[PDB]
Amino acid sequence: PIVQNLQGQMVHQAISPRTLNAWVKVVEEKAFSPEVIPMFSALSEGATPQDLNTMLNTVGGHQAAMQMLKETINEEAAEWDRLHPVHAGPIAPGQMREPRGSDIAGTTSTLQEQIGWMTHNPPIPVGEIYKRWIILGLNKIVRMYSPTSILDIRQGPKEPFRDYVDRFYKTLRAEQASQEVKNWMTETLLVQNANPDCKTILKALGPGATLEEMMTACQGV
Amino acid sequence: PIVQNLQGQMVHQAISPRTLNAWVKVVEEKAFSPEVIPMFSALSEGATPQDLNTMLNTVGGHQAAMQMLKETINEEAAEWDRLHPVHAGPIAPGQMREPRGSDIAGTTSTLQEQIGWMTHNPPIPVGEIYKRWIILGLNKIVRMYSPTSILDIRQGPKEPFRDYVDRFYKTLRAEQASQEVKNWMTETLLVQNANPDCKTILKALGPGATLEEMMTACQGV
Amino acid sequence: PIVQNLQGQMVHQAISPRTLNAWVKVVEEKAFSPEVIPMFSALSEGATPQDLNTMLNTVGGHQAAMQMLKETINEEAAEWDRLHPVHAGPIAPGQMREPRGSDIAGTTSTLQEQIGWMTHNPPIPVGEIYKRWIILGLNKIVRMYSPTSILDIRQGPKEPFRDYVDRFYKTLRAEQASQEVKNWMTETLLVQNANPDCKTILKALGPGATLEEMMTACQGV
Amino acid sequence: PIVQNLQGQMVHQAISPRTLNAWVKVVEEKAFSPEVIPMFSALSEGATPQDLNTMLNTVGGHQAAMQMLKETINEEAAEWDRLHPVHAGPIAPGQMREPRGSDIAGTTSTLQEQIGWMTHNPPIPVGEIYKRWIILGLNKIVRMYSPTSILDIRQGPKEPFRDYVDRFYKTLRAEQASQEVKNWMTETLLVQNANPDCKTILKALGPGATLEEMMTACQGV
Amino acid sequence: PIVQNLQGQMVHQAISPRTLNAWVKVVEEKAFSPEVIPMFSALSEGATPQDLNTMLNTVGGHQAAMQMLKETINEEAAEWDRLHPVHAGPIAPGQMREPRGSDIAGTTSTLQEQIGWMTHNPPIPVGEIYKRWIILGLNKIVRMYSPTSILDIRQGPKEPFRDYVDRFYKTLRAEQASQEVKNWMTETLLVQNANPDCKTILKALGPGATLEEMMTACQGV
Amino acid sequence: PIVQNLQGQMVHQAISPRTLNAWVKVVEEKAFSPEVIPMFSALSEGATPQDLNTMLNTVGGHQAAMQMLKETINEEAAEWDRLHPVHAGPIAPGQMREPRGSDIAGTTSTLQEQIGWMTHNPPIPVGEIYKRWIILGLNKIVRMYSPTSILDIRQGPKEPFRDYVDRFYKTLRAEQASQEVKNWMTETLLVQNANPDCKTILKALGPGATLEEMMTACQGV
Ligand SMILES: CSc1nnc([C@H](Cc2cc(F)cc(F)c2)NC(=O)Cc2c[nH]c3ccc(O)cc23)n1-c1ccc(C(C)(C)C)cc1
Ligand SMILES: CSc1nnc([C@H](Cc2cc(F)cc(F)c2)NC(=O)Cc2c[nH]c3ccc(O)cc23)n1-c1ccc(C(C)(C)C)cc1
Ligand SMILES: CSc1nnc([C@H](Cc2cc(F)cc(F)c2)NC(=O)Cc2c[nH]c3ccc(O)cc23)n1-c1ccc(C(C)(C)C)cc1
Ligand SMILES: CSc1nnc([C@H](Cc2cc(F)cc(F)c2)NC(=O)Cc2c[nH]c3ccc(O)cc23)n1-c1ccc(C(C)(C)C)cc1
Ligand SMILES: CSc1nnc([C@H](Cc2cc(F)cc(F)c2)NC(=O)Cc2c[nH]c3ccc(O)cc23)n1-c1ccc(C(C)(C)C)cc1
Ligand SMILES: CSc1nnc([C@H](Cc2cc(F)cc(F)c2)NC(=O)Cc2c[nH]c3ccc(O)cc23)n1-c1ccc(C(C)(C)C)cc1
Ligand SMILES: [Cl-]
Ligand SMILES: [Cl-]
Ligand SMILES: [Cl-]
Ligand SMILES: [Cl-]
Ligand SMILES: [Cl-]
Ligand SMILES: [Cl-]
Ligand SMILES: [Cl-]
Ligand SMILES: [Cl-]
Ligand SMILES: [Cl-]
Ligand SMILES: [Cl-]
Ligand SMILES: [Cl-]
Ligand SMILES: [Cl-]
Ligand SMILES: [Cl-]
Ligand SMILES: [Cl-]
Ligand SMILES: [Cl-]
Ligand SMILES: [Cl-]
Ligand SMILES: [Cl-]
Ligand SMILES: [Cl-]
Ligand SMILES: [Cl-]
Ligand SMILES: [Cl-]
Ligand SMILES: [Cl-]
Ligand SMILES: [Cl-]
Ligand SMILES: [Cl-]
Ligand SMILES: [Cl-]
Repeated sequence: PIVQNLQGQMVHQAISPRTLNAWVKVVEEKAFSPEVIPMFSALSEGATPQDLNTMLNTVGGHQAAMQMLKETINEEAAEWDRLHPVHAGPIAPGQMREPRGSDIAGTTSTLQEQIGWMTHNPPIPVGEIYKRWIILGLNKIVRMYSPTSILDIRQGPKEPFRDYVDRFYKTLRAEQASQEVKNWMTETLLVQNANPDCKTILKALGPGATLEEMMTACQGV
Repeated sequence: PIVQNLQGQMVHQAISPRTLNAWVKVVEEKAFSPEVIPMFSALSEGATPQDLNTMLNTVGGHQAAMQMLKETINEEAAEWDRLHPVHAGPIAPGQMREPRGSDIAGTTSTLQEQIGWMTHNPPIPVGEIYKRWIILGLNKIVRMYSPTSILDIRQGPKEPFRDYVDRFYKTLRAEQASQEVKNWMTETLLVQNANPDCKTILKALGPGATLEEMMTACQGV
Repeated sequence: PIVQNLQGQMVHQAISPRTLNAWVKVVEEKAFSPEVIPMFSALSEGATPQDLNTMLNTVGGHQAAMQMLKETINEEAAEWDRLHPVHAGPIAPGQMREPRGSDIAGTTSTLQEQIGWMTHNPPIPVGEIYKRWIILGLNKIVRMYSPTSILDIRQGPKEPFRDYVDRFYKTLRAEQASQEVKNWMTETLLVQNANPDCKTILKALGPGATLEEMMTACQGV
Repeated sequence: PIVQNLQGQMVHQAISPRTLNAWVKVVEEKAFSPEVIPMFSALSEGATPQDLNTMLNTVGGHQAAMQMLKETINEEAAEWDRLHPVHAGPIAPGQMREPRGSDIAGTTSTLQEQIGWMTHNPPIPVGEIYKRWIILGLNKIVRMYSPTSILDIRQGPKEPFRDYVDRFYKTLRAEQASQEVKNWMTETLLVQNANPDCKTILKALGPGATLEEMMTACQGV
Repeated sequence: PIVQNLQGQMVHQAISPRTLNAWVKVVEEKAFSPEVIPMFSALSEGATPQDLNTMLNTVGGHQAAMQMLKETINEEAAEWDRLHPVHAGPIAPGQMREPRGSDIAGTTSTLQEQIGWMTHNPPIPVGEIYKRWIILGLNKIVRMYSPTSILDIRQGPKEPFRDYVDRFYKTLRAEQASQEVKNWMTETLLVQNANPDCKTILKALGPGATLEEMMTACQGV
Repeated sequence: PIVQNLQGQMVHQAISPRTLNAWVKVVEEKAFSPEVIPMFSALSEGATPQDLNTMLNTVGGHQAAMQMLKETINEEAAEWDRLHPVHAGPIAPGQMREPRGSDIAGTTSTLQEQIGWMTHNPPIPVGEIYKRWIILGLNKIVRMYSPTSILDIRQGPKEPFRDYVDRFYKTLRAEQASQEVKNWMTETLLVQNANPDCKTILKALGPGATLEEMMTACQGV
């Protein structure tokens, strides 16, 4: 990775042994849970395309998800090549070539070119672009591996409201929907799918009720 | 995070693999105990909005508390926008735009803007403001998840005074009350709820008795 | 914490994740044994009031001792305010205000003020002053939680002298007494409370006998 | 290893105790699984020939693979000596001798010569060349130790498609074939070896079907 | 501790959390085995009197040995005060006072004075002097806690020579004797106390036989 | 140890707590296996004589091997003193004395002299010389502790060839023989000691057969 600074210039170091270990462990332990994506994002802070490819390569098993992840990278690289068509001509000294999708993914570029792209007067953040493409594929994998729908989340007749809200928002996290759709699920299904004893109490609170007030109201079931 | 210095300028680094691991572990182990908040505060020392969002994202489960935490952030961001109304105009070179609540929470701002806000001649500590908002929501979660009241804390007939004082102050820690209210509980309920054998001894000591003297007096029950 | 240097200027960093973890672990494992105090002192080397408060806040349970610790801090802060009466007047540029007990304890001061006090031409070591006050309270907690007296330490009829000396000096460590009192216990009770077979041998050695010579003499009981 | 920088010059450090430990552990745990190679590549980032030889030497057992690895290094060193024939003459001051295959492998060169080769105005990356030769031998070891063929990977009659795709791409990873051959296996054998119930559904999707769409289609077997 | 450098000046840091932990663990695990002393010496590399006192304070139990260790420190400090008599006079600016035994042990000196003594044009290594005194006391503790003599080490009738030599040199390590005495034990007792079958073979080899040749000769008992 | 650099000057630090721990652990776990020597070499990278002596001192038990190791050091130091006879005369300012074998082993030299020898215009690498002497003694210990000969390594009648080659090269690693002798064992005993079914197949392949081709040929026994 490359760690930035305020006065002077940055440095290029290797992915620390404990970063590699933590990434392998979280995949063995949690596989494709929604919280694995932020763990990957934080373990790959300041990573170059080579550093990001190194992380995905350390995954044993989960090969159907790794292949789906490559197909997503292909789509984002082919979209980049359509928006950014490279120009024919010899590259002048001082300046550097503009990157293609295969250079962002690390396939047709060198580590020196990646470092040179990320470290420039006008910076070319190829490490952040490739990471965005990977996280896109990882969110698809998470949504594909979720075995439930937010529509099936109903409160049990004797289940505490706090346990139902915990299962509600975990299920919503893995839903393939824009924020506006999720707000409609948040403001409609939570009360609509609560048990009859809770549902009546929540419906009396009205439209301005916070989650805190709703949880306080359904304490005695 | 950004680690400050005395002579020169600061540096911007990533959240270390062991900081991420310790935060995930303390949530699995202790969930919403009052001592988890200082652990979060110390693990997020010098954090930017992105670094703070990264920490909350690594939480698996506890989704009702995470949603309550978002609603608290919304309230503090809407209060910030009322106190600090942004001005219409093109931002001049050298200077930078004044932050909105959505920039402090990391939603409508970039990492570069967050670093630029925290590192300035007149500093804009967006990392500390967002952290204050998070700790506010975390204290509400702790108070909401406490299953007891300081009023129900009575000393057992054969329970050593030291064990009753340990249960008294743990229960008080999670109480939703200002310091003045807590001092009234400290100076009234401790002696009032002690067992008859202890209560008489503590009442003889009077008003100037320290906790140390009270604990020394109730040694032989 | 703030790590000092020889040529140049110091830096202000956060309490490392392993320092926080080691402190929580030693409290779960050993609670208020005399050796916990030096562990705290070494884990809080170069700490500011905020860093010291962070450490005490991470303690789960042991709330009677934490309250006793606050009352000790109150006494030392009120003694500081009596010895160091602050003066009324606007603080001049360049110079900084003189600290009160509530600034040393971190309650009515900011991290920037604490850093500014510890880093100055004439230094104001508020971090070391608060740490001294905490260690005072911790020694009171250790003495309060010791369940034995040095007077009750007698050697068993078949107990090896080495085991009796180990129990003697551990018990003396938690005694509330000045060094001069402890030397009188060291030079009087050790031989006086040894078993009759050992006591006679030690009494023949005389007044100039070292602990090494005493331990060598009582090898064969 | 040697960690590069942007402004100034690099430094030469030792292989950290945890890098050595992680490498020994991954060999005891996973032996010659395809994901061990990227772990080696990341643990040997910026390594000199001596640092790379140190890593292979720490392997206990797996001696048939270590001997096969030496024979591969011999072939790559003899190919280097054919492409790069050294010239007879005394080496001038300032300049340095051009490396032979035995200098790249660390046998007939010193650590100072390796550091001098990697750190130069026109750099001679002997550390990266030797690492390429090692990874070549490691890929041969992985292919030699794979106990299955991509041709034998058929879907079970009651086996979920996701489990069959996981076993398909793991088996393909260890296949000794160029990327073009692997694409023919990817576009031909996956559907051809699926169970009759899945095979019919996949064949209806056609030629433009992604892995994501194929996995979505075979959800209900 | 204080870590030295070549170009510039040194820095003063705290005893790392893992150094404190490793020291506590080796005492719980091995107590006063001869190999604990080098572990202490390496964990206290570059330590000041305060850092050395911090390490001994973290020892739980072993209080008879800790008291014996204080008495040894007293003897070395009183010997220092006899060899180095301090002079009466006000200390001039720039220069610093010459240390007493109580300043070397950290009792009547401050951390700043210890740093100032170790960092000077003519250096006063108080950290190394106190460490020498501690290691002296630790070697006495090791010799006092050894439960065997080199004279009692005889080879078993069916015991392999290698096992007898291992028990011989471990027992010699804890012997209270100068190097010349130990060489006489090495050149006399090893062969003299070997079993009759080995003793005859070793006696035929003569006076110039190495340990390697002796071990090779007694392979078949 | 002393970590070298490119622009400027090196630094002298202590052996890290985890380096000391890893060295003690590998000796408890593997004792004198051939792979322990490279672990020692990598854990002692950039070590001074004092740092190397510190490592050997941390070994509990294995005292016959530690004594054999001292006798080897004695031989290499007496050979150094024969090749490098020191000259009588007062050492001039600026220059430093030429080292004897007892200075290289750390017995008659100080840490400052060792640092001064390794850091010089014409460098005197006493740390590397002593390390070479130690590794010589360690290889003798490994050869002395090997309980088998390469001549006794025969393939089982039902044992897979891969398992026989693994046992062949592990046994050869601990053989006391020059590289030319080992090549004769590699090119003669491997095929000569294979089982009759394998031996015939390997003999048909001829003289140019690689280990990879030999292992591929004996797959079906
Ligand atoms: C020098 S560029 C680089 N270096 N390494 C990698 C990727 C890293 C990787 C990516 C991924 F999406 C999932 C992974 F599991 C691994 N490794 C791999 O393909 C190795 C691999 C993992 N399983 C397999 C199953 C079958 C197989 O035959 C190979 C593999 N790339 C890289 C290669 C191709 C691409 C495109 C997607 C653009 C075609 C991108 C990067
Ligand atoms: C680029 S800004 C950013 N990046 N990440 C985050 C927060 C981080 C987070 C915050 C929190 F209070 C609790 C969390 F668990 C996580 N992540 C999330 O929402 C992800 C998430 C966690 N569970 C869920 C259940 C349902 C769901 O659909 C999503 C989630 N934000 C962020 C987003 C919104 C907000 C407002 C509160 C202002 C609306 C603030 C920050
Ligand atoms: C921004 S200053 C600061 N920040 N944090 C702290 C202390 C840190 C702390 C101190 C202590 F002696 C024992 C502790 F366990 C914790 N935290 C606390 O009180 C939190 C706490 C721990 N259990 C409780 C049980 C009941 C309760 O209602 C609260 C708590 N202070 C701080 C507060 C007051 C004081 C005085 C003693 C001067 C009144 C000093 C510091
Ligand atoms: C100062 S150069 C250096 N330093 N160390 C090494 C290699 C490192 C190593 C390489 C490898 F491919 C596999 C290994 F297991 C180890 N160590 C070794 O041979 C030691 C070793 C491991 N098992 C053995 C079984 C039998 C035996 O008699 C010895 C060994 N070389 C090195 C030596 C030779 C070569 C050529 C391949 C060019 C002939 C290259 C490097
Ligand atoms: C600011 S100087 C300093 N700071 N801490 C220490 C020593 C550190 C220590 C030394 C030792 F030899 C053995 C130890 F276990 C601890 N701590 C202690 O005495 C605490 C201690 C450990 N068990 C005890 C049993 C009884 C008791 O009443 C106290 C204790 N000194 C220090 C004190 C005295 C001396 C002389 C030997 C010169 C009199 C030297 C240093
Ligand atoms: C300030 S020089 C230094 N500092 N420490 C050491 C060695 C380090 C050591 C070396 C070794 F080969 C094996 C070891 F186990 C330890 N320690 C030791 O002898 C301690 C030791 C380990 N077991 C023993 C059994 C009996 C005994 O009476 C002592 C010991 N030397 C050192 C001493 C002598 C020599 C010569 C070989 C030249 C005579 C070299 C260094
Ligand atoms: Cl690791
Ligand atoms: Cl509930
Ligand atoms: Cl979407
Ligand atoms: Cl609730
Ligand atoms: Cl970790
Ligand atoms: Cl009590
Ligand atoms: Cl409040
Ligand atoms: Cl009590
Ligand atoms: Cl940790
Ligand atoms: Cl005894
Ligand atoms: Cl006292
Ligand atoms: Cl004893
Ligand atoms: Cl390690
Ligand atoms: Cl499936
Ligand atoms: Cl190929
Ligand atoms: Cl699926
Ligand atoms: Cl630790
Ligand atoms: Cl033997
Ligand atoms: Cl002696
Ligand atoms: Cl032997
Ligand atoms: Cl450690
Ligand atoms: Cl085989
Ligand atoms: Cl040889
Ligand atoms: Cl094979």
